[PDB]
Amino acid sequence: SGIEGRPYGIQTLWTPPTSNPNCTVYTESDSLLSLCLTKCGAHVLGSVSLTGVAGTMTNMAETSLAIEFTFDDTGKLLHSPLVNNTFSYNALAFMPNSTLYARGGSGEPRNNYYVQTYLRGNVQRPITLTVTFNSAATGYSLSFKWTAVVREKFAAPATSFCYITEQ
Amino acid sequence: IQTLWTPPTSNPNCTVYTESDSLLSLCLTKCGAHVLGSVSLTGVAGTMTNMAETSLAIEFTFDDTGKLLHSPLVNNTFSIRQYNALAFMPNSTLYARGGSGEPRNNYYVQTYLRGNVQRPITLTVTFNSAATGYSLSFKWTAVVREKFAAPATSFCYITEQ
Amino acid sequence: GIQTLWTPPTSNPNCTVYTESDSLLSLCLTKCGAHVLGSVSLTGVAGTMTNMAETSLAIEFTFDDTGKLLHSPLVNNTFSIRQGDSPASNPTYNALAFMPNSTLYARGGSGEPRNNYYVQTYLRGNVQRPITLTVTFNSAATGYSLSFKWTAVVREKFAAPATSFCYITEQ
Ligand SMILES: CO[C@]1(C(=O)O)C[C@H](O)[C@@H](NC(C)=O)[C@H]([C@H](O)[C@H](O)CO)O1
Ligand SMILES: CO[C@]1(C(=O)O)C[C@H](O)[C@@H](NC(C)=O)[C@H]([C@H](O)[C@H](O)CO)O1
Ligand SMILES: N[C@@H](CCC(=O)O)C(=O)O
Repeated sequence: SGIEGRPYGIQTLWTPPTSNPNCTVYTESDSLLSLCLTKCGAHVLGSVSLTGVAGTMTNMAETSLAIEFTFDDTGKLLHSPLVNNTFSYNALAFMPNSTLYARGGSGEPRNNYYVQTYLRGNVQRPITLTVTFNSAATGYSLSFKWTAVVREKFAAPATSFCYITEQ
Repeated sequence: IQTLWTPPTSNPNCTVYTESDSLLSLCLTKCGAHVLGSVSLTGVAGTMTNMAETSLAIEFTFDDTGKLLHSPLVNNTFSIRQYNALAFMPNSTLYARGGSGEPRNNYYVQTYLRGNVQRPITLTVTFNSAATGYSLSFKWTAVVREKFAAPATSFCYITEQ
Repeated sequence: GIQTLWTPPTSNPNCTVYTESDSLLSLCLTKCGAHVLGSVSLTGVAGTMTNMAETSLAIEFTFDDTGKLLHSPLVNNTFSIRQGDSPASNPTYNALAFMPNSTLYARGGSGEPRNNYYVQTYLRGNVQRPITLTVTFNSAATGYSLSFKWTAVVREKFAAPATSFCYITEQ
């Protein structure tokens, strides 16, 4: 399964650790994504990183890259960039709170969490990760947008973020 | 009890300059000896939408039992989500009282004013600046004659108990 | 009940970077599901830590393949479970539940971007002196490790403010 849930009853939702690409940004299996969401009271503590492995991911054409995990209003996964687009518990306990992070609110500052990091861990390549909560007009979502450098390989190091949950 | 928060809301709940001029989110969740905290602050009325100063500070102060004494919230809404208060207070050995100036009492966050990439700002979260009891202080950079809004951010500190 | 590995909060130097007890380190790791939430800060107290000779400073905690601590910069290696989190004498715990995942953060992988977590902060909290903390997972070729490297300013005191980071665990 692409996203899997693990007990403390479910306390972790993650992409299982892998040594191989598990994600499709531009072409199939072109990248290795880690995404892990763990519940701590009203918070989800999230970690994310994304390593380019093949194709355009190793020779970027654009100055940013975005992916999104979208869920319906019950918290069921609808879509993700994962090669294994599947899921295998109260899902709303992991969804971003829709009162605080209003649906369709990507333009609202409080729906966005900004992280400074460095492309490929190179300090001469500062980039910014924007994590957005509930950009989707219905249901729930988590969006990740990183800046990038054209004609260079993409890799975003380990990062983390936190949001308040729906339940 | 794992969470202390101001409950999620979409209407103003906070008073920085005038009553109910802003929407504050502050949530503290306990994970062992840590509190994981999140905060954001959105201006909605008055000077918060047309700033007069280039920084904005708010503070939550608590007594030596962990009871809230003062905050900028319009109503007494900082509460247990629907208990030992000291398990949520910043550790007073590591973060000495009256320690606003001590580096280890301060936690820095980089963000962007109104999420605008031309407006990088710093948030300084300070533990136990108060001379007695406990405190959490937040100070953000701002730009005069512009609206203030600080995006979602987070921080982490070690607890007293 | 055991959720925390730490060096205890103290007001006295507890750490040796260049000379014995020259610094005050805080390091605390708390488990939340498949994550560790970590906090760290480092304050120079004496000697070269108050008058730096180099432009970066690094310390490392190494562990064996069971998660047992092998080396650290702490005087007497005072890094263990938080007292009072269990009523049992000599409480047991799964140390691998605190170790950085070795599939995601491969051993000897310090050159791999996903093994590194970058934090911006300010030297001595002076906002004119931005510095970068690099936390590296499993740099060591064997066992597990957490490495911390801060940039520094020569001929000045070193102190890094409160910071935090997060990684996925082995178990
Ligand atoms: C003397 O100038 C400074 C410094 O060292 O650069 C300015 C800096 O903003 C300040 N840090 C904070 C968090 O206030 C620091 C501490 O007060 C001092 O290091 C404590 O000993 O003093
Ligand atoms: C070629 O130089 C660089 C790069 O890519 O810019 C420098 C950068 O500091 C380094 N990152 C780290 C964490 O060391 C990176 C990786 O080692 C390499 O990309 C992995 O394949 O190599
Ligand atoms: N120096 C502080 C107290 C000790 C500290 O902050 O470390 C004060 O003058 O209140």
